Amino acid sequence: PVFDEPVYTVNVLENSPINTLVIDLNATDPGEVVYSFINFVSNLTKQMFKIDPKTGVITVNGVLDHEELHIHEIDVQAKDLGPNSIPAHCKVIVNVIDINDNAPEIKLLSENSEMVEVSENAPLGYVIALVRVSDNDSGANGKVQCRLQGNVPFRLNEFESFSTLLVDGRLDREQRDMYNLTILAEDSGYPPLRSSKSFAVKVTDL
Ligand SMILES: [Ca+2]
Ligand SMILES: [Ca+2]
Ligand SMILES: [Ca+2]
Ligand SMILES: [Ca+2]
Repeated sequence: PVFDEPVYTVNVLENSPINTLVIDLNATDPGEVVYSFINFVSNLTKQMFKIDPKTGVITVNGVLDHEELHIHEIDVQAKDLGPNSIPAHCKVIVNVIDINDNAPEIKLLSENSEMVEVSENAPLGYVIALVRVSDNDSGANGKVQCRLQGNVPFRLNEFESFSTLLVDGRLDREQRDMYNLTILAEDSGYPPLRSSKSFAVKVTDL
């Protein structure tokens, strides 16, 4: 036998259903030849794909997760039931294509994820905390954007790779003691997924 091509590359959606076709291989024609995997660069690759020993059809066999692994290399052979008979080999590269299956995570940089205080004497601009928003997806699906909600005497400041929670108002512990702030976040995949974190700011005099 001889595979039509030496190397094949196929795209497959992440989260593809079990039994999704990946590729139908061919190393003969008009059969007694036996298609099999002989190697699996990652050992994870072994649960993700099955192949029909008779037709050489590879199908999805477990849950394909882009965030777990992007790209699979499989080595396939074809061998006739034969007393003496050499195998044909090919490589099958499976690109697992990322979809937006991950909402944005919103992280506060403080020593606690709500316990977060300030002094009313802090001026216009005092960075009280740092927020980091992440998304495990790639590309647009993973580009995130966020925004403080309600209106309140703070504001977020937009940097590449992080945001800073400032004061934007005269504070005094007497007029307003606690606050409840909400951060809303949205990624740029389709459909856009979105996430939000509500967290407390307690004010002090010192
Ligand atoms: Ca075939
Ligand atoms: Ca995933
Ligand atoms: Ca994804
Ligand atoms: Ca996402």
